[PDB]
Amino acid sequence: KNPKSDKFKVKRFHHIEFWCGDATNVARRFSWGLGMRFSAKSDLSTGNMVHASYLLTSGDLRFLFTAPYSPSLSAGEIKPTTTASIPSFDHGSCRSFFSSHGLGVRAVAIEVEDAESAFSISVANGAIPSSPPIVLNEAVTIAEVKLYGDVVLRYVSYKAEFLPGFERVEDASSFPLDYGIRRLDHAVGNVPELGPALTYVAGFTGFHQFAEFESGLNSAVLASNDEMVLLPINEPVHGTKRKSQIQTYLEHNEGAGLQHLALMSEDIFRTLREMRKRSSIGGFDFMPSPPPTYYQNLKKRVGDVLSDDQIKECEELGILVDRDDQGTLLQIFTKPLGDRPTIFIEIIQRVGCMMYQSGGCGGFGKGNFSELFKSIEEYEK
Amino acid sequence: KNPKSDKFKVKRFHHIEFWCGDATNVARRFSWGLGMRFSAKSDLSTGNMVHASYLLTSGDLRFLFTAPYSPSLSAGEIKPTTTASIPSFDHGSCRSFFSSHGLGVRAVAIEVEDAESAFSISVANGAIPSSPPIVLNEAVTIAEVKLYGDVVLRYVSYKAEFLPGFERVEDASSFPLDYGIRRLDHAVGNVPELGPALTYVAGFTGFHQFAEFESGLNSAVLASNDEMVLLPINEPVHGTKRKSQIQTYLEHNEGAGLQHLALMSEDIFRTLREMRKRSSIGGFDFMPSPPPTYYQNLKKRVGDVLSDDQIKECEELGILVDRDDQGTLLQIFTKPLGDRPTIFIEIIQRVGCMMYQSGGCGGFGKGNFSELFKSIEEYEK
Ligand SMILES: Cc1c(C(=O)C2=C(O)CCCC2=O)ccc2c1n(Cc1ccccc1)c(=O)n2C
Ligand SMILES: Cc1c(C(=O)C2=C(O)CCCC2=O)ccc2c1n(Cc1ccccc1)c(=O)n2C
Ligand SMILES: [Co+2]
Ligand SMILES: [Co+2]
Repeated sequence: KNPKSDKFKVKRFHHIEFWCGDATNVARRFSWGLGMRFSAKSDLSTGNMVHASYLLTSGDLRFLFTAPYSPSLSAGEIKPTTTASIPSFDHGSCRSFFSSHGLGVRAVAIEVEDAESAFSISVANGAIPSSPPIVLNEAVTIAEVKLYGDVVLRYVSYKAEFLPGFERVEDASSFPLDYGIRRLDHAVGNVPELGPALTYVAGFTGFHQFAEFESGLNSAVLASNDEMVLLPINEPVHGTKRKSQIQTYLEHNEGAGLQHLALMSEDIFRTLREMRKRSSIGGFDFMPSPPPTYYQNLKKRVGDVLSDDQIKECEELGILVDRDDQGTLLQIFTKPLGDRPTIFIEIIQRVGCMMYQSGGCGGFGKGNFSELFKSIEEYEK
Repeated sequence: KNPKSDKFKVKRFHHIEFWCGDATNVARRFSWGLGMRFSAKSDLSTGNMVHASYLLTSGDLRFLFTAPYSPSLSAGEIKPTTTASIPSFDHGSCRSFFSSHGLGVRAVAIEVEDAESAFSISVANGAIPSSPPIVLNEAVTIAEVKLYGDVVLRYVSYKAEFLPGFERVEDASSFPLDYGIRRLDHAVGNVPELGPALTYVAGFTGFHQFAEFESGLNSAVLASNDEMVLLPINEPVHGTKRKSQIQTYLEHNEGAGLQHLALMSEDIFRTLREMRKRSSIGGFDFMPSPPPTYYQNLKKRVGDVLSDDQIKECEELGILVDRDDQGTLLQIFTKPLGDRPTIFIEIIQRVGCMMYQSGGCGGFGKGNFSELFKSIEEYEK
């Protein structure tokens, strides 16, 4: 059931911002590992004496990488006179974030009709404000509120290229990499207690629980009116035999934060061949593949949807497959993006629920827990 | 003239350590951009609850990338009980370094016969101690003293694979990249005043001035007995028309520190083709090429040494060429390795001074200042 109860008009995911110590090296690593192009920059070369920010793009997916310069470069400035292109940036806030969490997402940004309004209603409805609405070059409006831990939900709205004060990147320096990733599908939070986190976020957004159908976690998914903005949240399950990975996240991250980004590919086979090609030459590693007993049970579950040639292709690439009642999903998970066992990336492709494709089509793969356990026990014997 | 006056026996450059906020992303970027292989690791997977350290290797070149984990992982440990593989590491020291300087070299490490002795004599001879000598697993000894700014000279000696507590890297995860780089040739410091820096370092090492033959800098080179360890130092020249890059380093780095690493290639043409191939797909950019007026004057200067086919090859790759009285050098410079206009890398190849090749053969390219000015003025007209 979809109550369509957003308290303000929410369009789509707009970008994801990583807070870094060196934005250049993370950016060039993500670019190659994921096949994202260098699109825009705000840095010393553009008159930004405060922070270096580099934007990567694939399809509609926007990854922003930001690090602080020495505060001494802008010691003479004040907020009215700043050269920061993102006015919410704070040197001390950024340094404390990276040193507390390591590499991680600072902002999940969603486009909205009216950012100042979305901020006002949000804060009226329980949101802890993080950065008040600011109007950039009479063109774009930006506002921030707390989401969980040190992660903010960022509202951006346009009266009528990324943000003012960014420059488009030198096409000689900008190589058109592309491995098929097109857009952000969901962004997932880890918290110590799911109940109060859900109440708070649903409280100020109007987002509703997105319905779906003894290991790991309890989770629930918050969704906008058209279920195109999707913000799941996990909490750990204590007491089990095997330690909760959610609980391992919270230990190494020093508390709650963004756990994974799910990136939709238009061709999850091309994407996964291209990323796997580069795993050991600067790219990303993937979680261990499931045992062929898995793929030996996929015919009896999705053989309707995928040909035996296409299941074998899942087998070589290590792709996992789950099924809702309206659609099917193909998914795989990278190893953690940095030093700590915290944030990782998910690649997904959704098949079904054509009307455009409705959001969440197929769910989020919580069935793959049961099938992997079954598979593992099958393969053992 | 070579007084051969080292106060302790110095062998060769052993490794260079970068202090990072995320060692994984810097490491994977350097690996691809430079063609260095993943050799050893010390991290959570090896029982190191303190820091993540990843070693890249090309030839005899060792690049170590280290970042701190959350201090809460080792809150219960004490120095006697630490799980750090590098006992000199300090969480607070590392965080303060990265936040003061951004990405940069923390340690220039040289092998020596006796590390405890090298430390004792050094400190007896004016060296500010930084980490006392420590004996790792009865096998290796490690000691540190201050070099300049927050950079330390690290002594390592072996009684008889990198360091104890590192593991050799999974050969599946370890791809044999190689673009021809073989060893570290020199490591160069920027300081505000060259005189006191030279007096101090030469003071406790016994290193001697290495002789050579209105823009930029004043520099001088300290060298070991066999001139295989080479530690030049720059200071800025104020008052010029155009700002000193040395002075720009000191502003953005928040003081003195390591300015560039010169890496010897056995084939500077293969190396530069392979790095240039990857400049815009995650690798390194290079300083702007000199104008062809440069290469139109190289026949009259090194035509003895390089064929007209080989000068044209310099022309496509942007290689610079200088000449001492004993040998010739080919050199080029990358753009800064990270966000700040601070550290960069130099690729070099030396031709001449065969006896093995003596160190510094050809010098360090200070003649290319004059020739570039001449060239620029030539091309203008
Ligand atoms: C991350 C993930 C998902 C996933 O994305 C997902 C959502 O999007 C929202 C709803 C709930 C959910 O589970 C699905 C299946 C998975 C999986 N992981 C990695 C893993 C498991 C446990 C704790 C930390 C990390 C795994 O092994 N399987 C088999
Ligand atoms: C770094 C460098 C060197 C070089 O390596 C070198 C040493 O190894 C030790 C002795 C002195 C020395 O100069 C040679 C020529 C260069 C050069 N640079 C970049 C640059 C210039 C000015 C201030 C910052 C950076 C440039 O443009 N030319 C033409
Ligand atoms: Co997911
Ligand atoms: Co040099």
